[PDB]
Amino acid sequence: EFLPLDERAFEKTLTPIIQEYFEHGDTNEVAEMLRDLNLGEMKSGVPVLAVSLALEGKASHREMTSKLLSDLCGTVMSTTDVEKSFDKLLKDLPELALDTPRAPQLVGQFIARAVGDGILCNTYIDSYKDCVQARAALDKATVLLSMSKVNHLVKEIDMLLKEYLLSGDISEAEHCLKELEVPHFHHELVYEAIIMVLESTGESTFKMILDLLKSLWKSSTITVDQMKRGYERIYNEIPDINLDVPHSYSVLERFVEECFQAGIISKQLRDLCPSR
Repeated sequence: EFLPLDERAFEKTLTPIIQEYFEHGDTNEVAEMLRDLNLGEMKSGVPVLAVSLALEGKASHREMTSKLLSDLCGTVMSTTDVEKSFDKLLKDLPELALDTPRAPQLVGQFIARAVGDGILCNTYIDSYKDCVQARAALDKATVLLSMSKVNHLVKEIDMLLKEYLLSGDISEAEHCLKELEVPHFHHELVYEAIIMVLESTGESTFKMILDLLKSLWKSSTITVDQMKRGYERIYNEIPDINLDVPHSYSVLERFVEECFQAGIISKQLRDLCPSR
């Protein structure tokens, strides 16, 4: 452990290096600067500082931090340093949550992405042993990783939806949805969401998808246009989907009717659904 004096000199020196990186994005520049600082056993403090700085910053700063961790590991910092970082990050989680209410989830994202970059191991989560917040972070990591087993936007929607089907958390799906900031492309969520409902087996996904759409409509998240666009896309492709996914029309017209009866689509949208 270190004295609060040396912890302050560390923060003071490193904050403008990290805060600047967020601005120039040059990972190599940071690498060189950290080399000249000749950090001893306080190397593991770099990912701790960078993550907590990122948490308090723009959404883009979190991705940038992940890249930084991946790049710095195996050059100026070992995997042991990185592991020690995430250990403390999970300990300081309740105090990080004070400044960033969603810290658990975002630390989950940091972990999963660290495992994906190979700077954390895939056995790190399972080998961790109080504190609900800490468990929240690990649970987010697991879900993100296991689900992870071009259309970048659709890929984000796919994962958003898959996560929602696993947890059933409307709020998490809605929040994470906005985070994407794509108001004129929510028709992509609707379309993709419906596809899952037709491809599903059992009345489980159907009911889930329906719930989500109802919630997202009432909270003014998915405007009429986006919502209408999504349905029109399905109605356009259903003669084809029918050919590959047995009884697609029957599922679709049950779904469209449920949505109309719940009052989330107009009579026009309902009526425009092909009967065949």
